[PDB]
Amino acid sequence: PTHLSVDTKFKTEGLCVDIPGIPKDMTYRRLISMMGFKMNYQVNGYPNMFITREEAIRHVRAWIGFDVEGCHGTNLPLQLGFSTGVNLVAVPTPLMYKGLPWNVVRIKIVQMLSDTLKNLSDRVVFVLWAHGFELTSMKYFVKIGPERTCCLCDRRATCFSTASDTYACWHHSIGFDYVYNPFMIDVQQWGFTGNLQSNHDLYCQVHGNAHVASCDAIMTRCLAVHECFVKRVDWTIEYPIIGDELKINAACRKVQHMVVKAALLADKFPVLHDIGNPKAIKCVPQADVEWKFYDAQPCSDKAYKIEELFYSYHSDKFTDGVCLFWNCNVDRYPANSIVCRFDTRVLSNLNLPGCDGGSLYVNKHAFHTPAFDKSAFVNLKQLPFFYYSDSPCESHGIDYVPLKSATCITRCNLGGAVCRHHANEYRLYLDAYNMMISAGFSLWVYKQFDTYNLWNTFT
Ligand SMILES: COc1ccc2[nH]cc(CN(C)C)c2c1
Ligand SMILES: [Zn+2]
Ligand SMILES: [Zn+2]
Ligand SMILES: [Zn+2]
Repeated sequence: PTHLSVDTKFKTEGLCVDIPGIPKDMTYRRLISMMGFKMNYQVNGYPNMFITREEAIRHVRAWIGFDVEGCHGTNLPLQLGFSTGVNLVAVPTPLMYKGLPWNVVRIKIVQMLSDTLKNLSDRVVFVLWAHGFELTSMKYFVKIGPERTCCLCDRRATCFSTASDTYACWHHSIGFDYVYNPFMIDVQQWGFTGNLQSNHDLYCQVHGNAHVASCDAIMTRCLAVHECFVKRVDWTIEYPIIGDELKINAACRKVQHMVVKAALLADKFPVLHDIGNPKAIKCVPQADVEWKFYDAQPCSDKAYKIEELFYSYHSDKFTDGVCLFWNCNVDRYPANSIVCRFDTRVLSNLNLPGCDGGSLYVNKHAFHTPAFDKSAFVNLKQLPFFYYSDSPCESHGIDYVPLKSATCITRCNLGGAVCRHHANEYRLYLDAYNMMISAGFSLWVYKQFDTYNLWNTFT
């Protein structure tokens, strides 16, 4: 059970309005043949054009919703819509382009897919709600054959050039005109009742239907994301490294230790309530405080209601001490909290568009995160940058320039002059802090938090 067999059945009911008379008995093999393609009994790494739900999940970063709406079928012009918000018009002779022949439209499709997927995936997965036109229009922009490598690098081939007879990946396809060996999945095969809008609108209110091909392409990918990442959650799937994944995770650990440690020194809470990751360890292991853990898995649909996390009768008195919500999304945080909430609006290679305002954050694992809402932090304020260190001033073992900063809470800075060791550690921590903030994370803390209370922790 590795790939989707070509001898698997394909439900043709959704295709009979664009293709009337389509036989009820259909296999993927017969479908691909009908689409104008020949697999020629090729055991060269491309066993089927269509892929399984399991394979689609592993290749989520390659997902591009695709829809084709007839404007007027070799006689009539077609509207090609993609989840990128692009709308191209092909002639046979919400960015809306005018009518142009297939030879020029295929060039634009290559450029668009390459600019979208070069820093995301090694392929493309056309996410369909197949009705006919999208499948029968693929022979005009897709070429297939054995698995190949790029003519300028070692990545797999994703494009083909009829001008130079060569193959390229998304990084080196400038001037390329055919999509080489794409993948696709028909969401309609998963067994649904009713049309795309009825199913999409059951879960999402952010994507509307404007009756343009790209709106359907958007609702299609959004629905597929809901079914595989919102209602069904598999955190055992590993995702390859494509960016600053390691620096981001490392920074999150350094920032959490710093924030939680300084908070316990400034206000000296008797007890900390650790609400979140059931696998969690104390982020500040040498703290005087009482560490109480409460298990909560990452919510993928709606943010937890603070009433169901705390009430229904644990210290029970969460009001005593401080609550720590590190990536645990709740509707409204109590006033005595320390919070790290991911901002779903962040633009990055790790963050993919989500369902109902949420985003799919892919860093080692896929986490669909509910929509960012600034009203959840009414009882808190944003946590400002600060660097704290009780460690001794001792350099050990990189060229220096004296550091002058009001946010370097150290004994040397208290004494008037920042030592080389704390200036080195401050600059590194500020880099990790900036890395984390830029990745989309947001820090919030109780209103009474004041870094001025850290200066007397050295006497
Ligand atoms: C710790 O961060 C990551 C992020 C993405 C990753 N993909 C593969 C690995 C390897 N890991 C299992 C050690 C990974 C780690
Ligand atoms: Zn290449
Ligand atoms: Zn949606
Ligand atoms: Zn120092």
